[PDB]
Amino acid sequence: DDLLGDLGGTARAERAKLVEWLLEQGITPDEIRATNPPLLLATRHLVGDDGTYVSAREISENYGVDLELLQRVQRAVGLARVDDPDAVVHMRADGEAAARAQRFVELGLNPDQVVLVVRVLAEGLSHAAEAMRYTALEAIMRPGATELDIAKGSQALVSQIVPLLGPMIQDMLFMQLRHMMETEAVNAGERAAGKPLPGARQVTVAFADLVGFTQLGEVVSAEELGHLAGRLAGLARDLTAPPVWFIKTIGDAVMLVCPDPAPLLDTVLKLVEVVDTDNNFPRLRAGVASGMAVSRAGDWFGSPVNVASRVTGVARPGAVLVADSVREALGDADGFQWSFAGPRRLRGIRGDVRLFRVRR
Amino acid sequence: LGGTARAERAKLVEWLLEQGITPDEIRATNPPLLLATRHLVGDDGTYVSAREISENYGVDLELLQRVQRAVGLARVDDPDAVVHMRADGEAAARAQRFVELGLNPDQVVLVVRVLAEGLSHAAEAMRYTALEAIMRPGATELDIAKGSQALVSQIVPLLGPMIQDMLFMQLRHMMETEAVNAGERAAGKPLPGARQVTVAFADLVGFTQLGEVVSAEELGHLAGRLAGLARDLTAPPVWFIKTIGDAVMLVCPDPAPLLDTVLKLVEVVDTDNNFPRLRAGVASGMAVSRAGDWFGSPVNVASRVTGVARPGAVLVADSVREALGDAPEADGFQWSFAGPRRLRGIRGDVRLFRVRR
Ligand SMILES: [Ca+2]
Ligand SMILES: [Ca+2]
Ligand SMILES: [Ca+2]
Ligand SMILES: [Ca+2]
Repeated sequence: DDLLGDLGGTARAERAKLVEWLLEQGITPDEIRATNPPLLLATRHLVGDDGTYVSAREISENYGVDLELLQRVQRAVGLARVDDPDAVVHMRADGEAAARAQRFVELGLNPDQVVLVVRVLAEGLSHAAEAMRYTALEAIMRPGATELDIAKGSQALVSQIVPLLGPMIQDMLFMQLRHMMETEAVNAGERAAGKPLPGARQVTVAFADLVGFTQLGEVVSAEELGHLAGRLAGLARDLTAPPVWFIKTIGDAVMLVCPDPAPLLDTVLKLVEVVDTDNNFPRLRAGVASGMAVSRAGDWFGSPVNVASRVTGVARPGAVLVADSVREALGDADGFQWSFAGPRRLRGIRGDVRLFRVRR
Repeated sequence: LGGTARAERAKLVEWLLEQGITPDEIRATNPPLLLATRHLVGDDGTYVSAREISENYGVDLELLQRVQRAVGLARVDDPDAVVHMRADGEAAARAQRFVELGLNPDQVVLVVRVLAEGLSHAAEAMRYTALEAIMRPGATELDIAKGSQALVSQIVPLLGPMIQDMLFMQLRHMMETEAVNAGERAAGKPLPGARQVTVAFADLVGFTQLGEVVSAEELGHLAGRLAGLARDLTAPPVWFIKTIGDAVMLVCPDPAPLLDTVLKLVEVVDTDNNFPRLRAGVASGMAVSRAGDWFGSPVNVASRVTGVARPGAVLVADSVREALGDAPEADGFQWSFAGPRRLRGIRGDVRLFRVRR
């Protein structure tokens, strides 16, 4: 009764039924009063929120971790900055989970490199968390849903989802670690032989990447790039015909590979053009490179992949830049026109790459 | 191979053999420094088609192929072709469980896409960390192989659990945000203990002034630098609340000093050109504090205002202008109408101004 606040009307009646449901599962009046509103009081347990708080000093003492590094991790993960180590502010679970990060430093990694990776993860996970919010809201916030409908629906859904997230995360991480190490193996294997690898094949490789701003100079947001990536893939798939291979969509970019450069430069140019004419998209840029590369599990690795990716990064919006390797590999009668973009030093590569801007 | 770059190989090959690597493996894949590592990251040399995965796991084939495409795996039109690694096929099969729980497939795919992207940037930053640990002065290939083996054996298993911990922290935050939001709706007004604050977010863009893309390693570094600058510049009564990836959050009882701090922060980032430009969004109103952080309407408005702010710009809600009170002692701010009139997830029309010194 005192657990209904200043509420009246539909809202007050909805709250009373929520409190009843909470009280009868064993949540105490004090807990309900301490949590305004108590809508997710039952649901938040499932993600580790027990309504308890901890000081940085207590975490340091109990878990035997460095206090200064703990605070550096706590802040890098996105927790509130607390300058007083004795102040009981942070949620207990947040403090305990930050403590687990010292292990990476005990096993010999620099505290600075650990912190950097945590920052990157935090950025990425903030985008993933937002998509997860929408997904969950669509399922729970049905029309007319009352506070009790929401409390119960969200509790039921979250209880089933939580056991699935751990395994999913590791699986997606591992997928990326495999790709990253396969890229690395092929790198060193190309540089030891100097020349081709076994299985290798002459390919022309292009990445076509959406730029992160509109023509007016606005920022194309992260959730909008998610939706546009799927639209870029549909489009690349429609314009892509043999002998052009549409390999994969990564981020807001598509990867195309071809034995021969002519039909590919052609497909990339067409692709940049229909994006330019569709006002839903920000502009597209593309980088192209030719050479010897090997394929594992349907993907392509090697120098032309490395070069194409870096050349895509330095291309201006609406522009198709190509390494000299691509124009040399063009043989006969073509109708592209070429401007010399100049020699350019690219980040992961050494031998200054000569670039050409390409147009119909 | 003959001499001193050969006794080098001797060391490696003998070790590789003792790591359970077979003679055939040692050449079916040339210079073999990382063979002993594949099994620890889920690669056992097995490969399965989309259809065989569909019936191994009893899942829908079309949805499976869609999730596989969304995560950034090679596109395979033929469902009977054996192309993907098994582990890659199986990870995609987990997606149907979320759908069977009542989640929209379109949105599951979308979650999967955004998470794959976030984790690819994480892996790139991990590549440099690993290369810094392993590649030490005078490193022979055996050194590099043993180094990789220890790293992947001891460190990699801690990564999944660490990323789940990071995600749960943010899911805890989210649930507080959604509770406070529902609380405001039900009451039709701010909640008990609510305080009058001005909130600002300052966000780095994904590109520098010339349109180039910031790498993942560079992103982590710059985010740390922004955190440092915000720390240097934020003094009482302004509070530096947190850094979430590449954005900082400032909160203050009074709008004038917060606004002065935000402007200064954007200015300074605009003098070093290694930084992408900074942009900021500001709102004023009532908010509740939990765990050092702030929750409520002005936090949600300022966040969405930052999202529509242009590079180099501080965009403020009308709420801030009213909070300054058209009798402000401290007001050497220039005001121009700007920005959109609508914001995603925020009820009515909204009035925005660009502020400069
Ligand atoms: Ca309890
Ligand atoms: Ca982009
Ligand atoms: Ca940003
Ligand atoms: Ca951000």
